[PDB]
Amino acid sequence: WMPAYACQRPTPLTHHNTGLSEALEILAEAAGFEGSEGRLLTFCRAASVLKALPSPVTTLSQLQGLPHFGEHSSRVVQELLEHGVCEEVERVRRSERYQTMKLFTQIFGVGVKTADRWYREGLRTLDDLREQPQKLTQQQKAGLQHHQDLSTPVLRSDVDALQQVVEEAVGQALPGATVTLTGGFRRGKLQGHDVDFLITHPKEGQEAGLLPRVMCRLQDQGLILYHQAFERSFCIFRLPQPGSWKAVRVDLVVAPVSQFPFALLGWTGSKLFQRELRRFSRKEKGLWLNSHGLFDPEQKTFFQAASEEDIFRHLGLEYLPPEQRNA
DNA sequence: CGGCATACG
DNA sequence: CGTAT
DNA sequence: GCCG
Ligand SMILES: [Mg+2]
Ligand SMILES: [Mg+2]
Ligand code: NA
Repeated sequence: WMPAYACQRPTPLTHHNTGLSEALEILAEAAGFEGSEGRLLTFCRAASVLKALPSPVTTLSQLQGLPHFGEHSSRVVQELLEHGVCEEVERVRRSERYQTMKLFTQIFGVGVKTADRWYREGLRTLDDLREQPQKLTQQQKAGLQHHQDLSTPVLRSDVDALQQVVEEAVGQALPGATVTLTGGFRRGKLQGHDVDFLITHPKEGQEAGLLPRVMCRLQDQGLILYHQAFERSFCIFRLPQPGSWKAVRVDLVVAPVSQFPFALLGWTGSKLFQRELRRFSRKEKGLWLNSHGLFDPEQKTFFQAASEEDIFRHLGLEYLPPEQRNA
């Protein structure tokens, strides 16, 4: 009943196995901190299966036949069901490695490889990194300076304000250009760690060179605390607050209208959903999918899409609205 | 055992 | 290397 | 870690 790919089943934002999925995603995260991408994927997939179930898992037998549940993930669920706690998961939670790798990788500009190297050098805290800025990039200096604000969840109320100011700058950079909210908020999330916008123009070609014009105007308005021709911009915005302001991460992306459906789909996520979707496309349909298009390698042609619905149809998948892509 | 998504800055 | 879903 |  439960299909093997996450793109084949609706996954709502809230579900009936929150505790179980959160435990497996701890192990997925820890696997990533050790470079085990395969293990991370299995744990992520197993967690997502539980998100797609219609009711709580209460007995171990209810895992039989579910894809991506083998000896390891089943044993985690078993201990949680019997004792409300999984020893392996708790061991990871309190490990010095896990805590520090999580703290470091959540810095903007710091990846697993950088965090791992710093950990091997004996570094453990944010103040450790501040004491030696000689080893920090300009991006990492920005992420570290703003780390506190960036750890504060972005609210849906904040998003509307940002979209307004982005549209204002986009409108002056290219009259007629549109701004579309993507990312987790388009999937219905009420909070997020950043805001994701997709920019296009209904006249193919007019979007060329647009993002530098948008960025220059945003900076001149004093709204850019940090930014790097280009089509993706990873910014830190100055977001007004009552009597003050806070730093917020904002991603801006431009696509020509011909590619807009593919870019909307990819940037709406979830991350797991897109990986599963591209995996499904290649392995089950022999088609190559990315945020630019869908390629048939046999005929050497690109599928034209006018909508996300078109893309699901060309992949033989039932359509899923953004709110059901929370894999 | 091979594979595990796929881009851009 | 970082970033993004 | 799990699937095919
Ligand atoms: Mg986001
Ligand atoms: Mg983002
Ligand atoms: Na990071």
